[PDB]
Amino acid sequence: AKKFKVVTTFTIIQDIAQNIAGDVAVVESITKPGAEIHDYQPTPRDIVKAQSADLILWNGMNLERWFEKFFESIKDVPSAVVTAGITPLPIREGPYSGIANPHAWMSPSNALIYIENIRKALVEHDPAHAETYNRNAQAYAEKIKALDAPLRERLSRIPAEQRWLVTSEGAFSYLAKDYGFKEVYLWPINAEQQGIPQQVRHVIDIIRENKIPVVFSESTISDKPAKQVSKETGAQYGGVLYVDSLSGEKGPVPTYISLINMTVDTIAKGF
Ligand SMILES: [Mn+2]
Repeated sequence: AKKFKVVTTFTIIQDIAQNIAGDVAVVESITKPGAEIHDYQPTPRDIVKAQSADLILWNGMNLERWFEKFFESIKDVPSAVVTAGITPLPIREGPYSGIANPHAWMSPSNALIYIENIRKALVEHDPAHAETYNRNAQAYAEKIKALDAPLRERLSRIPAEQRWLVTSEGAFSYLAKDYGFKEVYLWPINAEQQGIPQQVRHVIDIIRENKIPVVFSESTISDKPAKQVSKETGAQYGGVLYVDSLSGEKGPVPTYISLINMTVDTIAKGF
């Protein structure tokens, strides 16, 4: 009858978890493709959705500023933080300085740890399907491991000194560390905040000093500040990167694997 039901806070976890669950459990996301996840405002239908689940997955590292208050309205549903065991990179400036940068999934090696935490959660709370979860997790982990070589090859045309990654949110720190990029951003983490117009001038100084050819925005936030930066520098606007959300199932970024590939592909294109 009713399959084991998993509810996640946002879409990236949904797709990783669904790959481990296979045909044996149904995984749904509270947030919709394209929606901003950091300061999402849960509605009454989200409570019913989360309350209907057998297990709730969230990122932690205070990604979902809304989750803990929301979860107080949910009774008798176990939850698991899928970043357990990941060493955080701290936010480097702004009013959230020193807090964990929550975007750990942009490192494919960190995704192996996401996968293991989700597998553990599913095996524990749905032990009747532990064998399917264990098989699916190991197969999906191998798919993630197979990304490292093509990803580095795709970025290999860009010499080390020119590997500057200029984005809107500083959401790519884990990806940048993995593939040897230095990061510049217009704001360190999505939030309601001051300091963005002045950071735009500092970034402009950095674009000129280092001859950076391309700046990017992201799929859940406005492209306007990055487009402005491109106008008042030489650098071209390299388009939209994906980090905080997948696209819809027929859009360009329907899976976690496609999010990593398309973000790296768009970066490489921009150079
Ligand atoms: Mn973000």
